[PDB]
Amino acid sequence: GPHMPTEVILRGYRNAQHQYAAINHYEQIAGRICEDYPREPPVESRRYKSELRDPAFTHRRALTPEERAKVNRAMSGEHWVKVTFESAEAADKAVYSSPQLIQGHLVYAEYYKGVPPAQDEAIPD
Repeated sequence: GPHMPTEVILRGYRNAQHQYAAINHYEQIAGRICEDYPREPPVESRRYKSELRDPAFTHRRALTPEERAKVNRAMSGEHWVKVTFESAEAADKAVYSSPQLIQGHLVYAEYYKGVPPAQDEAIPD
């Protein structure tokens, strides 16, 4: 069925330096995450961050209007991040798979319900 971008909270990782691992792992197991967050550890620099979208400056995937609207609703804390899966099916896989063990922490995936998590906290396994 037609892809409808679907927002999910990923939460419980050790600290903000572990956000990349939550995103990489859940993207790999569930499907594309539309945000341009890092998927590599911040142990050393890898890539320049740019918010340009002009194709004279980037040939990275152009977001659809529906994807862009949700990606622009950026939300995160120290131990959580809101992501936009490209489809409802991907979001459902993430939620079914939750929690996942990521660098010694249980990282939960929950549908976004209009509010941030009440607690911004790590969940050591």
